[PDB]
Amino acid sequence: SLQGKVALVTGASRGIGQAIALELGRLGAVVIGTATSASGAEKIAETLKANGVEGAGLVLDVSSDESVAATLEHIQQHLGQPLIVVNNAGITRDNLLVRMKDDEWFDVVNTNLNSLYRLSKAVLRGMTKARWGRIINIGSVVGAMGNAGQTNYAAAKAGLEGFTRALAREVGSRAITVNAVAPGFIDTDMTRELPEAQREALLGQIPLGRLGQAEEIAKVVGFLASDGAAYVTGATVPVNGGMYMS
Amino acid sequence: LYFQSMSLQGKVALVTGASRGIGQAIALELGRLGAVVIGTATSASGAEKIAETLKANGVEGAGLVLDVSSDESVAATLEHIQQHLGQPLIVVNNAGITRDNLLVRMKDDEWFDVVNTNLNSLYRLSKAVLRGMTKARWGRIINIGSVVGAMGNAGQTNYAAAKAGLEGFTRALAREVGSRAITVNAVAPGFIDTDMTRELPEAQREALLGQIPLGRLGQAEEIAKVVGFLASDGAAYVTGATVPVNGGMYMS
Amino acid sequence: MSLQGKVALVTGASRGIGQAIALELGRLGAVVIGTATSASGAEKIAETLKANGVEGAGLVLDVSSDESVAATLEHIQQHLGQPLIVVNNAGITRDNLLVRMKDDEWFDVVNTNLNSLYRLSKAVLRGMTKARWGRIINIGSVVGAMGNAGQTNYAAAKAGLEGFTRALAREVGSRAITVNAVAPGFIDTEAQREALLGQIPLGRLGQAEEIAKVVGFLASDGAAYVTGATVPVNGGMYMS
Amino acid sequence: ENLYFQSMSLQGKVALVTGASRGIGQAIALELGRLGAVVIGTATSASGAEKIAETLKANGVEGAGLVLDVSSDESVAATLEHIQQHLGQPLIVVNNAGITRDNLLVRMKDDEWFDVVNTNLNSLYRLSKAVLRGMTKARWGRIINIGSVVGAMGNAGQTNYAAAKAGLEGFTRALAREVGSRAITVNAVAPGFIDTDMTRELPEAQREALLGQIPLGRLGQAEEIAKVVGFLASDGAAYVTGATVPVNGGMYMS
Ligand SMILES: NC(=O)C1=CN([C@@H]2O[C@H](COP(=O)(O)OP(=O)(O)OC[C@H]3O[C@@H](n4cnc5c(N)ncnc54)[C@H](OP(=O)(O)O)[C@@H]3O)[C@@H](O)[C@H]2O)C=CC1
Ligand SMILES: NC(=O)C1=CN([C@@H]2O[C@H](COP(=O)(O)OP(=O)(O)OC[C@H]3O[C@@H](n4cnc5c(N)ncnc54)[C@H](OP(=O)(O)O)[C@@H]3O)[C@@H](O)[C@H]2O)C=CC1
Ligand SMILES: NC(=O)C1=CN([C@@H]2O[C@H](COP(=O)(O)OP(=O)(O)OC[C@H]3O[C@@H](n4cnc5c(N)ncnc54)[C@H](OP(=O)(O)O)[C@@H]3O)[C@@H](O)[C@H]2O)C=CC1
Repeated sequence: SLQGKVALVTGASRGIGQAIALELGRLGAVVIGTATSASGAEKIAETLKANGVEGAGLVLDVSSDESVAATLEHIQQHLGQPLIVVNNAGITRDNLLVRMKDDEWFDVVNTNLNSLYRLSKAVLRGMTKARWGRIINIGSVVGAMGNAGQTNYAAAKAGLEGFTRALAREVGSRAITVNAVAPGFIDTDMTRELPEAQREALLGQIPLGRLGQAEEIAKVVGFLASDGAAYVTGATVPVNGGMYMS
Repeated sequence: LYFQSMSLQGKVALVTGASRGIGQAIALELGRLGAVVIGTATSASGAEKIAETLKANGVEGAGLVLDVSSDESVAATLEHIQQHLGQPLIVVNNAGITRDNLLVRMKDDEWFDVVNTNLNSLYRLSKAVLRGMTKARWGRIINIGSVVGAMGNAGQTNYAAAKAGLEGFTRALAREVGSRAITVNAVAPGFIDTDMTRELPEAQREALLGQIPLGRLGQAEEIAKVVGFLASDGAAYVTGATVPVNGGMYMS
Repeated sequence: MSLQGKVALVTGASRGIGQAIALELGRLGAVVIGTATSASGAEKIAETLKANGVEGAGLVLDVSSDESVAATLEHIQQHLGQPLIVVNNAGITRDNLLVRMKDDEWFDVVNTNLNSLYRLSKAVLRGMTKARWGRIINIGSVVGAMGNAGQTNYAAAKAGLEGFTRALAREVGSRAITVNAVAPGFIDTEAQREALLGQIPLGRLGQAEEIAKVVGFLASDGAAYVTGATVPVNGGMYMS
Repeated sequence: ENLYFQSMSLQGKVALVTGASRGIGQAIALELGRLGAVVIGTATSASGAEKIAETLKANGVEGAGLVLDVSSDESVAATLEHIQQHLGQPLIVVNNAGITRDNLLVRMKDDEWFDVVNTNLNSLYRLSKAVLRGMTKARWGRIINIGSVVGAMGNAGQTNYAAAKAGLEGFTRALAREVGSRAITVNAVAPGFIDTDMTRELPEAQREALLGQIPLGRLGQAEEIAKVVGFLASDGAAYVTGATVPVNGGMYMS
C-alpha cells in the first residue's frame, strides 16, 4: 500500500515510533527512522533489516534548528524525497506549574511543538512538487483533556493539533493531508516511568480496562498514510481506549 | 486457488442501506476484507440488487429488506439474520435520510421522520445485536454520522440534531460495552459524491467546493476504507471516537 | 436590570435548575413565565416568583405533546405577550443499560428532551424574527459530550440538543437571535459521592444558582456575539 | 465625595490585564474597572502605559498603566515584582497580549514562528507562574486566557498562531486541573473576528469575505469580548473551569 514511497519517522528507536517505522515498512515504504545518537541510528537500521524492511537510521535532534535543516537538506539532495513524515519524537518534563523550572517548560515546548515547524518546513517543497504527501503528528489525550503536573506537555500537544488543522488548510490543494493521532496511555518507556499505584489508577479511567500497545498506534498511523485515507485531513484521531471521548 | 485470509475473515457484518452510495461501498469493502456481508435496502428489489452486487464482486453474504425506522422490520430482519447466517459481530449503522427545511417552514413529519430514521434506528439496531457481541467478547459498532452534527447547517436542524445525537449515543454505549472488547465509533463524512449530495442544487454544490481545502467531494470508497479500518483489530484501542472524513471542510 | 421589558419563558421551572433560572431572569428584570407538567407545579411557580418579587406566571405545559405546546404558546402570544427569551430546560431520564432498556425508556427521553426543542422553537421564532432580537438557550448536560453508561438515551438526546443549537444559530443569526446551550455537570439537586467528587477539579457539586448565572449572562445584551456555543458548567469534570 | 454607589461583582479585586493599551485588552480593563476591580493594564511602551493610566482615570477607575513585554523572562519578572511591591496581588489575571506574524509555512521565517509561540504561548507560563502563589493564599483566583477561533478552526497562513492559540487552550485545561482545589478557575475566551487593529489590518476584500462566513453578519466589538471576560471573572462563573468560550458570531461552532 506504500510501495515506492519514502517515509521519515522521528523517534524510531523504541516505543510508538519504532512500531510506526516497522508498520510503514510492512506496508512497503522505504523507512528513514531517527534517533538522538549515532548508536541509536545504527540500531534502527539493523532493526529494520532484521524485520525485512528497507531503509536507514538517521541521527536527528528535532529540538535543534541546525540538526533538522542540515540533515534534511542532505537526505533530499542525495538520498530522496520523504513523502510520508511522522512527527513522533516527544518528551515529558512533569511538574506542578509552581514547581516547574524554566528549562522544563521550554524544553517540552521546543521539542514537542517547535519541532513540527522545523520538520514540516524542510519536507513541504518536495510534497508540493509531487502533488502528494502525508504528515502525521503524534499528539496525546493530555492535549484535549489536560492533566495536572503537565501544563507544558498539554500546551505543546494541544498546539500540535492547532498546527495540524492550519497546515491541512494550506496544503490541501496539493493533495497533501495533515493529521494527528492522539494516543491515550500506551505501554512504552514513557509510561513505565509513572509510579505503580498511578498506573493502577489510570486503568480505572479506561473503558477497555487495559493500556494500549504501541502496535495499535502504528496501525492507525499506517492507515492514515495510505491512499484510502486521502479524504481525511485536519483530523485528530484519538486512540485512548475510551479514556477521553470528544 | 486459496487466497490469504484478510483482516475480517469469517466475521458476520451487517451494513444498513447497502443498496447504493456510502453503504454499498462499505459492504464491498468489508467483503474485500473477508467478512460475510449482509447488506440491506428498504425494498425487495433493492435487496435482490444487493445480492447480485455481492455475488458479482465475489463476496459471501445476503441482501435483505430492512426499514430501520420500524420496530417490526428490525425485529423480523435481525431474527432472519440470526437464523440463516449467524450473529453479526460488525454492525454499520449507515441508513439515513434528509428532509431539509428552515425550522419555521418545517413540517412535523420532516422533523420526526429524520429523528426516527437517523437516531432512533441506533437504539433499534444496537439493542438487537449487543447480546451476541457481549457473549463473543468482541464486536464493532460503527455509526455513520455527518459533519453537520458538529458544524450545524441552516435548513438542517432535524438532521443536525439526529447526527449530533448519534455521536452522544456512540460515546455512551462505548462506556457500557468496553469491558467486553466491543468498540463503538462514529465516522462523520463531509460531502461525498452520492445520490444524497447529487440532490442539492448545482449552485450549492459549486459553493461547496470553495469550502473544502482538498477542492473536491469525497468518494464513497473513501468513507468505506475508514470504516473497514475501524472494523479491524488494528483499531481495537479506538472507542467512543468520531473520525471526520470531510476533506478539511471542518476541523474539530 | 439587564432584561427589563422582556418576557422570558422557562420550561421545567418548578424546582432545581429551572427554578433557579426563572428566579435569575426575574432578578434581571424579565417578566417570567415558568412551566410545569402539573397544576401543583404551575401554582408553585406563580407563588415562588411572587415570594421573590418577580413578575410572571406559572403555566401547565407538556413539552412532549405537539398539541399542548402549539396551542398553549399560541394562547400566550395572543393574550399575555411575546417571549423573546426562551429557555428549554424541561428534561427527563430513564436510565438502563441498553441491553435492558425498554422501548418507552428510549422513546420518552428522545421525545421529551430532544423533540421538545423543535416544538418550542417553532412556536416562538416568528415573534423573535419580527422583534429582530431573541435568545434561545437550551439546557443540555455534560453527559451529552462525555457519555455515561446506563444513559445512552439521555446522552443521545442531550448531544442532539447541541447539534440542534448549532444548526438553528446558523438559521436565525441574520435576525440578531442567538441560540446557545449550557451543559451542567453534577449539581446539588456517601461512598460513590466521594468517587464522583474525585472526578471534579473544584472538588464540589455545583449549585443550581451557578447554572442560572450563566444562563442569565447568555440572555443579556453582553452576550450578543456568542451564538451556536455550548458553555460547560461542570467544575472541570469535562473540558472541551 | 458624598455619593456612594453599590459595590459591583469584582469590588476591590486587584486585576492584571496584559495589552490594555488598545483593542480587546483596553475594553477588558474598562469592563473589570466598571465592575469595581483595581485595574493594572500593561503596554509595550511608556507611551501606551501613560495612555492606560489616563483612560483609567478618565473612566474613574483606580489602577495603573505599566510597561510589560510578555515575551521577555526579565520584563515579566521585574514588572510582577513591582506590582507585588507597590500595587497589590493580582487575583484576576487576563492574558490578553498577543501578536500575529502571518505567512505560508514554506515562506515562514524562523523568527516569525518563534516570536508568535514565544509571545502568545510561552507568556502563559511566565505570567501564571508569577501570580499563582497569591491566588493560592487567598483561596480564590481567576486566570482568563484570550485564545482565538483560529486555534480550533485552523487558518492558512497562520500555522504559528494556530499552534500558539490551540496550545493556550491545552494549557488552560491542564492548569485548571492543578489549581481547582484552591477555588482558582482557569478559562479561555476565543474571539472570532473582532473590530480592532489586528483585524483592521486585513485587506478589505478578505474582511468582506469573512462576513459571508459569519451567521450574525458582522464583526464583533471589543466590548463584547470584555463582557464575557467580566462575567467569567465573577463568582457567577465559579463553577466554570477549563472551559473555552467561543465568541465568534457563529463563525465556528464546536
Ligand atoms: N507512551 C504513551 O502513553 C504516550 C505517548 N505519546 C507521544 O508518543 C510519542 C512517542 O512516545 P513513546 O514511544 O512513549 O516515547 P519514548 O520516550 O519511549 O521514546 C521517545 C522517542 O523520541 C525520541 N526523541 C526524544 N527527544 C528527541 C529529540 N529531541 N529529537 C529527536 N528525537 C527525540 C527518542 O530518541 P532516543 O531513543 O534517541 O532517545 C525516542 O525514539 C511522543 O510524542 C509522546 O509524547 C502520547 C500519548 C501517550
Ligand atoms: N452523501 C453525503 O455527502 C453524506 C452522507 N452522510 C450519511 O451517510 C449515510 C449514507 O449516505 P448516502 O450514501 O449519501 O445516502 P443515499 O441516500 O445515497 O443512500 C441511503 C441508503 O440508506 C437506505 N435507507 C434510507 N432510509 C432507510 C430506512 N428507513 N431504513 C433502512 N434503510 C434506509 C437507502 O435504501 P434504499 O436504496 O432502499 O432507498 C440507501 O441504501 C447516511 O446516514 C447519510 O446521512 C453523512 C454526511 C455526508
Ligand atoms: N482582533 C481579533 O479579531 C482577535 C483577537 N484575538 C486575540 O485577542 C488578543 C487581543 O487582540 P487585539 O486587541 O485585536 O490586538 P491589538 O493588536 O489591537 O492589541 C494587542 C495588545 O497586546 C499588546 N502586546 C503585543 N505584544 C506584546 C508583548 N510582547 N508583550 C506585552 N504586550 C503585548 C499590545 O501592546 P501595545 O499597544 O504596546 O503594542 C496591545 O495592547 C490577542 O491575544 C489576539 O490574538 C483573538 C481572536 C480574534
